Amino acid sequence: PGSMRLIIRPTYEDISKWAANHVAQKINEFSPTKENPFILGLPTGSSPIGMYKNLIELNKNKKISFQNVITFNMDEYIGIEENHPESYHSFMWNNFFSHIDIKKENINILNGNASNLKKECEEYEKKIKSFGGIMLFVGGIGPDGHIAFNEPGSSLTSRTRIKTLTQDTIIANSRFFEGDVNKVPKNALTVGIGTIMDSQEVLIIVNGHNKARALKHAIEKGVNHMWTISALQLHKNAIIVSDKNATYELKVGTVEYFNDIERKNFNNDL
Amino acid sequence: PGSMRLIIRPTYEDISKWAANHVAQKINEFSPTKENPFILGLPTGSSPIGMYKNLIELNKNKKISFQNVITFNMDEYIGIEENHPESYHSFMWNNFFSHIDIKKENINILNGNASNLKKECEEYEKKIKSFGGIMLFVGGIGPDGHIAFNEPGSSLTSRTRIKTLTQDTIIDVNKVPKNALTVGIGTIMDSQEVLIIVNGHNKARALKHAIEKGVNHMWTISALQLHKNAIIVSDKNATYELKVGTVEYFNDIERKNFNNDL
Amino acid sequence: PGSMRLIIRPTYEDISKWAANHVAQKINEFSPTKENPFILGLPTGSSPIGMYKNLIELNKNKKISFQNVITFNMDEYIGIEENHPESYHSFMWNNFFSHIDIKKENINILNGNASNLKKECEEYEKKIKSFGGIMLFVGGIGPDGHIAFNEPGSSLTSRTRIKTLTQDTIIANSRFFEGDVNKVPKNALTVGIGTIMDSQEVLIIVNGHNKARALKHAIEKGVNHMWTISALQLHKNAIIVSDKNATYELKVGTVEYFNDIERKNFNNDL
Amino acid sequence: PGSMRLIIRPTYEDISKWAANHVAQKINEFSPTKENPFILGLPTGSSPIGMYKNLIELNKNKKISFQNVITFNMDEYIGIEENHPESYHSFMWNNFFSHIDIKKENINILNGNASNLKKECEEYEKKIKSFGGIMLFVGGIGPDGHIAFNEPGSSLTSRTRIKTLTQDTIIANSRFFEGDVNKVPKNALTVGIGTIMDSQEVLIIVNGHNKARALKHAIEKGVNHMWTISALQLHKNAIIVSDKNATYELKVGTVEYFNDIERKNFNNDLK
Amino acid sequence: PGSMRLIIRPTYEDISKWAANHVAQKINEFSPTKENPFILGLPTGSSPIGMYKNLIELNKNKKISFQNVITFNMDEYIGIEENHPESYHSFMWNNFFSHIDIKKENINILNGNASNLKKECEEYEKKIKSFGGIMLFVGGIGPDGHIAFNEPGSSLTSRTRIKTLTQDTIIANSRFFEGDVNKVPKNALTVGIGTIMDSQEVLIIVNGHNKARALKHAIEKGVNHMWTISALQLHKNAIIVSDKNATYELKVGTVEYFNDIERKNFNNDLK
Amino acid sequence: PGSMRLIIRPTYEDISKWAANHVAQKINEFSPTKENPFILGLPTGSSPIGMYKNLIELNKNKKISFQNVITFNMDEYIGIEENHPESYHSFMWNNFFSHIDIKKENINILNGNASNLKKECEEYEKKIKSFGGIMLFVGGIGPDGHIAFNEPGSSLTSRTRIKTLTQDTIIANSRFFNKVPKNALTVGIGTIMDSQEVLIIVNGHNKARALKHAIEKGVNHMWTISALQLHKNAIIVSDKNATYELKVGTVEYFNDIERKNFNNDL
Repeated sequence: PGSMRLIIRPTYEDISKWAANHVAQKINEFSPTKENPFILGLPTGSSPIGMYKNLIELNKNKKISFQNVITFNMDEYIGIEENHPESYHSFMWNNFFSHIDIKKENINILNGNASNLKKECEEYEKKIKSFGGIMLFVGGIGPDGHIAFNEPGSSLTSRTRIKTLTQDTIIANSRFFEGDVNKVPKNALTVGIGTIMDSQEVLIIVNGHNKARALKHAIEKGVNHMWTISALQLHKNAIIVSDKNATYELKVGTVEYFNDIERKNFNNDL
Repeated sequence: PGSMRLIIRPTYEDISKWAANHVAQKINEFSPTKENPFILGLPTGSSPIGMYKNLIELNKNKKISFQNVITFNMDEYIGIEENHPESYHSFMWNNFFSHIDIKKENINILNGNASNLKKECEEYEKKIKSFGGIMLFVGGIGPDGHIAFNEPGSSLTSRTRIKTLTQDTIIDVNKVPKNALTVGIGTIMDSQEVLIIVNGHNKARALKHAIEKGVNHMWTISALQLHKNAIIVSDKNATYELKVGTVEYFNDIERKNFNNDL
Repeated sequence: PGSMRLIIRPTYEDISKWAANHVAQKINEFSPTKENPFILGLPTGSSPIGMYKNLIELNKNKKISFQNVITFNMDEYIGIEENHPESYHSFMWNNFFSHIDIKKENINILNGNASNLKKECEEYEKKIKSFGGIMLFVGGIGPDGHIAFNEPGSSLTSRTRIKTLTQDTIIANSRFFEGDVNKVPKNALTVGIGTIMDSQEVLIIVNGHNKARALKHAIEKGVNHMWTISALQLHKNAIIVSDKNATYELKVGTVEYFNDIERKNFNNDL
Repeated sequence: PGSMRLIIRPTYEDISKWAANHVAQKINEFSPTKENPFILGLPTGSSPIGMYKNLIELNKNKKISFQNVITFNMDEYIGIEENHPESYHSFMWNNFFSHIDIKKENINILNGNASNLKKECEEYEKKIKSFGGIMLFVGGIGPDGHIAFNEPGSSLTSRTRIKTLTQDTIIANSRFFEGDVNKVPKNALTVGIGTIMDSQEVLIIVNGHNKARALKHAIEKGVNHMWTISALQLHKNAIIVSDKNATYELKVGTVEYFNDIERKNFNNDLK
Repeated sequence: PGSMRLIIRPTYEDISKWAANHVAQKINEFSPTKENPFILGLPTGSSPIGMYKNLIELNKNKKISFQNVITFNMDEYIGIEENHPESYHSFMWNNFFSHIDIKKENINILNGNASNLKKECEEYEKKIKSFGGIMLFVGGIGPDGHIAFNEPGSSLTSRTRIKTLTQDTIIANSRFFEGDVNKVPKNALTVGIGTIMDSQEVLIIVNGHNKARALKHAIEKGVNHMWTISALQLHKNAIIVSDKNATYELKVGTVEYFNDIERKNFNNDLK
Repeated sequence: PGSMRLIIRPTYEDISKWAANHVAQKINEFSPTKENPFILGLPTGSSPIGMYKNLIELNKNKKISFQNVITFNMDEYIGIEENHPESYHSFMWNNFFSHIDIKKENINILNGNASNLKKECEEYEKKIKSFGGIMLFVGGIGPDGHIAFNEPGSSLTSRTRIKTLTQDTIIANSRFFNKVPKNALTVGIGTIMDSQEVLIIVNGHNKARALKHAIEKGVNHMWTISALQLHKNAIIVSDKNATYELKVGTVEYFNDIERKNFNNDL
C-alpha cells in the first residue's frame, strides 16, 4: 500500500488464519526450489500456535509445501537437553515440524548446548546471511513489548547473542517448569532486534488486552528501547496483525486510519 | 552551525523569500556548469508557491540561473494524462518551469503512465544516483506531519514506490486517480541537504512532533532528526505549539551562526 | 547480560571508582601491545574528574599501564592557543595525561588552530578508523542531555564537525573565562553522535540531581535529537553509571529492573 | 448507571434527535405545572440547532409541551441590539422560541444592555436560585474545550460575569456576523462554570473531527482550566452525546467502556 | 506533618500491620463512649483482610475495643440474600464483625434488598450525618484506580447511589460466583467519592504490582475521573499505605520525598 | 476579563514594579479608612523583595499610605524568638514594615510560640474572617510549585496548620543559618484561596517547569500552585525566563487577553 500495515480482526482465531494465509501466499508467490529456497524465521510461545495449526492444514490440502523452506528460530535456552519437553527444539517439533513436509536439514535452531556459545551465535548470523537473509520473519510480543528474549533495554540494533533472563521473564516462563523459578534455565541464545530487522519482511501477531499498552507503544509512540517492538517503525516492510482486544489503547483515529488503508488497498485497481 | 536549524519569520511571505534566497544562495555558491550541474529536489502543493514566485522574480532580475540545474519532483499520479491540468507535471510547468531559464531535458518528474511502474520507480532512484545524489531537496509537510505521499506509518527509510491514496487524500471523488508514484523518506534523506517550509496554525502540531518529540513513524517529518543537514523554515503561526524555550533556543542559534566569524 | 546496563551507586565517588575500574578492566583484559594498542575515547568537564583521579592512583600502584593506550578526545575550541590554561589540550594534560605513563604521540586531540578545519575533522575521523575504531568511549552528559558539543538538535548520526556554541554553553563555560561570555571562544571542533556510536563500547557517567531529567530522557523516553544522549538506545554495547541523585526522575520499576539485571549477571554461571 | 455517560452515534443528525428525545423525556417525566415548572438551561451556537429543530417537531406532534418550562440561556453579547438577528436573543427566538408553545414571561436571557452589568449577572444567579436551580442544562463545546463564553483560563468555579472576548472567539464567532471580525461585540455576559455545575443534570452535545481533541481532554485527561469542559468530571450527573467523528482522539478502550455502560444501563433489570 | 502521607513498607504483611495499628491508635486516642462513639468506614475485597486479622488480634488482647464504634460499609450487591456466602454482609461478619466486641446495632451496611433503592441510599447518607460524619474511612483501590463500586467515570463528587456494574467489574468478581459472569449481580449500592471524602480522615491500603499504574495516577497525575482515587488529592487528611511492589510506577524522587516526610514526622518533637 | 490573567514582562525588576503598582492600584481604588480598612495577605522569600522595595518607594513618594492596611503573613517558624534575625517576624520588619507608614497593631503574623499551636491556627483563621476576608493575597512559588510551606502533596484545600519541614528546606535554609526549627505554622492553600483576589510573582528559569504545571497542566497536588485554576480571581505575573516551558500559543493567548483588557471600552 506504501506504509507499515496494521490488520485488525475480531479474534485470536481470525488473526491466526490471516497470518497462516499470509505466510502461505508469500512462499507460494516466491515458489521456492532446491536452488532458491524460501527463508523463514519463526517464533515460539502461545501466539503462533493458531497460525501453526492453520499452516499444517493448508499443507495437508496441498495448498503449500515446506520442502524448500529453510527455517530459523528466534531463540533457545542454554543448557537444556534438546529432548526436554520445554526446550524450544521440542516446542517447534511437536507444534509444527512433525506435521509438515519440511526437510530436517532445512530446520535451524540455536544450539544452547554448544561448547562456545559466542561462536554458535556468530555462526547463526553467518548461516542466515549465507542464504541471503530471512525473507519473512514471524514474531509475537510480550506485554512489555519484548520480542524473543530481546527484553526492555535491548539495543535497537542488537544481534544474536547470549541473554541472561531478567526476573519478569523467569517468573512468566516459570509456569512451564512446574511453577519453580529455580528450574527455568538462567540464560538463552537469542537473535537480536537487528537480526529480525534484517529480514525483508516482518509479521507480528498480537492478541488480548494484556498486550494493548505494548501495541500502543509499538504504533503510536516514538522509537524506544524500553518497548523493543517499536524498532519496527524503522523497517521497510512490517505488518502487525492484531485482534480487537489488543487495540484497546490505540486511538479510535489510528484504528480507522489503518482500517481505511486495508479497504483502499483492496479497491486500488493494482 | 553543526545542528538542525529552525528559521522563524513573521509571515508566509517572509519564509517564502527566505527559502527562495536560500535555494538561490546554494546554487550560486556552487556555480553549476553543464559538466557539474546543481541537483535540486522540489515539492508541490501550496506551501512552496510563495518560494516559486520569488524564485521566478529573482530569475527575471538575473540573480540566479537554472540553465545547469537538474530538478527531481517527489511524485505523480498514476494513469492521469501528463498534460491534464491536475497532474503534477502540469503543476510544475504552470507554476514554475514555464517562467524560468530551465532546460526541458534537465527536468525529472515520475512517469505515472510508464508500462512498468516498478521499473519506473527503480530507474528514478538510479537516475538520482547517476548524478551522485540530490544536493538540496526542498519539502513541505501536511498537518499530520506527512511529506507528500509519505504518510503516517510510512517507513522512516522507504524508497520510491507505488502508493495507494487514503480516502482522506481522495476527498467528484471517483475522478481522482487511485494511485501515485512517490519518492520515499529514505530517497529524500539521501539528499546532502533538506529544507522544509512550514506555514500556518494547522501545521503547528506537526511542527511540534518534528522538533520536540521523538522519532515516530506517525509523524514522517520526525525522520529529519536523523539527517546530517536539515533546515526548517517556519512562520510564527506554525510555532504556536512549540515551547517558548525551543523558539529562543533556535533563534539564538541563528544569531550565533550569523556572528560565528566564518 | 545482552542489554544496556545502568549501574547505580550511592555517590559521585562510587561511580568514579566504578568507572575507573571498568576502564582498567577492559584495558587489562585486552592486554595491549605496540602492534595491538587499546583505543580509548575520553571526555572533559567535571564528570570524569573522579574517574581520572582513580585511574591515576591505579597507574601509580601499577595496576594498569597507559604505555600502549591510544586516546582520542571529544573536542577542542577553535582559535585557542594550545597552551592556554582553558583549552582542552591543557585540561587533559593537567587533569590526566601529565600523571600517567602515556606516550605523548599516542594522544589525539582535535586541533582547533588548523588552517582547514573541515579537513582536520575528516582526518580525525580517518585517524580513528586507521586504528580500527575506538574500543571504549567514555562520556558524560549535560543537564539538557548533550554530550560534548552535540547540543540539542544535533543530528542523531552527526560526524566530527565545526560547531558554533549556543548561549547556554557560552554562559556555562563563562565561569572558566572569568565570568565573561565574550572571552569564550565562539566555535569548537567536536566528534559527532555517530562518531561516538561507532565505538565498540560506550560508557556514560551521570551524577547529581540536575542531570535527573536528562537521565530519564536517556533511558525511558523515545529516541529524540533534543536529548542527544538518547541516541545510545541504538548502540550495541552501552553502559550508564549513575549516582542515586541522578535517578530521581526514573521510575522505581526502572531502577529495580536494571539492578536486577546486574544481580542476574553476577549469578548466571558464565 | 451512577457514572458519567457518553452516548456515541454515527452523525450530527443522530445525536440531535437523541438530545431532543432526552430533553423531551426529562420534561415529560417531570410533568410540570404553573406551580411546579421545569427549569431548563439552553445554549446558542450551531451545536444545538439540530436538537432545536427536533424539539419543534416533537412540539408540533404533541409529544412535549413548553407551557410550563422556564428557560435560562447561557449568554448574550454586551451592547448588541436585542432585535438584531446576530444577538442571542434573536438566535433563540428565530431557531427555537418562535416555534414552540413557550410563554414569553418564562424565557430568561442575560440583558447585555443593562445599566449595571455586574448587578445583571448577580440578578441572573438569584433568579436561577429563586426557582430552585436549573434541572437540565444543555451545552456545547468549542474546539478548545470552551463552554458558553467560559474560554480557556476561566476559573473552574466561575460564576455569571462580564467576559472580555479573546481574538480566537471573535474569529470563530465572526462566522455569525457575516465573516466580519470587527462586527463581533467585544464583550459578553455569561454564566460561569460553577453556574453550570449547579444544575441537577448537564447534557453536552459534541460533533465533528474539529472537536475530537476537546473530547479527549474532556473525558480522558485531568481537570484543567485550559479545557473548561473538563470541569464536568466534578458534576454529579453529566451526559455527553457525541457523533463518531468527535471520538477520533479517544482510546478505543474509552469508547468500548462507555458503550458497555449504555448496554449494561439498559439491561440492568431496574426501574 | 501537614501533607498527604505515603507509607511504604516491604510487604502486604507490613502494611496490614501498619494499617491495623493506625486504626487502633485513632480509636484509642479519641477514646469513644456510648454518648460519643467513633465513626469508622470500612471496605471489603482482599486488600483489608490483613488489617482485619490484625485488628481481631489487637481486640482479643484488649489493645482496642469496638464496643462504642459505629461502622459504615462501602457497598453491597443489589438482590443478593444477606446469608449468601458472597454477599458483603457475610464477607464482613465472616472476616471481621463475628470476631470482635462490636455491638450489632452499631453496624451499618447498605441494604441491597430494600424496596426503594433510592431512599435506602438517601437514608444511608442521612445516617452518616446523624453521627456528625465518618471519622476515619478505610479503603483500597482496584487496578483501574476505582474505589468501592466508584468505577472510572464516576463523578469526583458522587454520593451514595445505585451503580450498574460494568464488564470489567463483573469479570473480576466472577471468580467469587462460579467463574460465571451471569451469576454476578448486575447492580450494587455504593457510597460515593464525595461520601468517602466527607470523612475527617481517609486511609488507603494499596499492594501489588497490578496496582502500580493506579497508585501513580493517584499520587503523581492530575485529578481525573478515570482514576477516581485521585480525588483524595483534594482531601485534607489522607494517608496511603503501600507495599514496595505497588510503588513500581512512581518516580524514585516521589518515593524518596514521602519517605523523608515520615522520618522528619517521626523526629519532629511533637505528639 | 473574567479569566485568569498572565502578565509577562522582560525582567525581575519589571515584574516587581508591575506587582507593586497593582497592589497600590487595588488599595487606592478601595480607598481605605480606619472603619473600612484594606485587608492584605503577604509573602516572604526572595520573590517579593523587588515588590517590597518598589512599594517602599511609592510610599515615600506619597502615592499610597499603609495607615489603614491590615496585613496577614503566610507563616512563621515554631520555637524561634521573634527577635531572631532569621524569624519571619524579622524578615517582614526589616524588609518592609520598618520603612512604611503601617500601624503596628494592623500587622498579623502567626505566633509560633503560642502555648496551644492548634488554637493559634484556628484563631488566625477566625481573625481573617473577622475582618471579612483577605481582599488581595500576594504570593510567590518555588521551583517545585510550592507556595511557602504548602508543598508537594499538600491538600489542594489545606487550611492554617502545623507543618513539619522536609530535609530540602532544612538544607536550603541552612545557609541562612541542625539548629533550624523543625516545624512551622502556615496558612493553607484553602486559606489563600479564600481571598477575593490572588497575585503570584514568578521569576527565573528555575521556575519555568512550575509555571507550566500551574497553567497548562491539570490540577495536581504535586504542584500546589495549580490549585489557582479553581480560584475565581487569580493573576500571575512572570518574567520572560519563567515562561520558557510554556507553549508559544499560551504566551500569545494571555498576551492577547492583556491587550483586549486594555482596549475593552468598559
